[PDB]
Amino acid sequence: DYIQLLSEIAKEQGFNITYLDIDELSANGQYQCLAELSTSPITVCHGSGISCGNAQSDAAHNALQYLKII
Amino acid sequence: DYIQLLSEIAKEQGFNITYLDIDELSANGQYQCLAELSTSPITVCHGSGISCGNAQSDAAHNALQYLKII
Repeated sequence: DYIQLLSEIAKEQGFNITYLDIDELSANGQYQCLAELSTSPITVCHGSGISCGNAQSDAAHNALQYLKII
Repeated sequence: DYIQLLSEIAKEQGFNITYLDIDELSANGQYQCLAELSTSPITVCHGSGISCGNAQSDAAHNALQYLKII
């Protein structure tokens, strides 16, 4: 998965990623995921969670894609 | 009107958010929006939608969600 790609780079660069599902109201299922970058400034990326683990992939893909564009 | 609601609460607390939507990409795939806090410490929020307007709604809605999780 995309998370595996970031994790490999994280250990080499000494980075840390915090993935969390739903803000707090998981009972109603928001169908979204949120990731927070601990090493760099606090940045929050949103996941879609349209599939089994699409949310995690969308957040990692968005970060990697964003870095490429800049 | 998620954006309109955010505008009212933001002014009530004196908080402001600078939205920067990338003109790149096309409606074919999905739009993207970057939310950066200027009065608040530097944090960039990634949002997305299927058509021009949906991404703005998710990006704006995520701001309220980040308060619940943090």
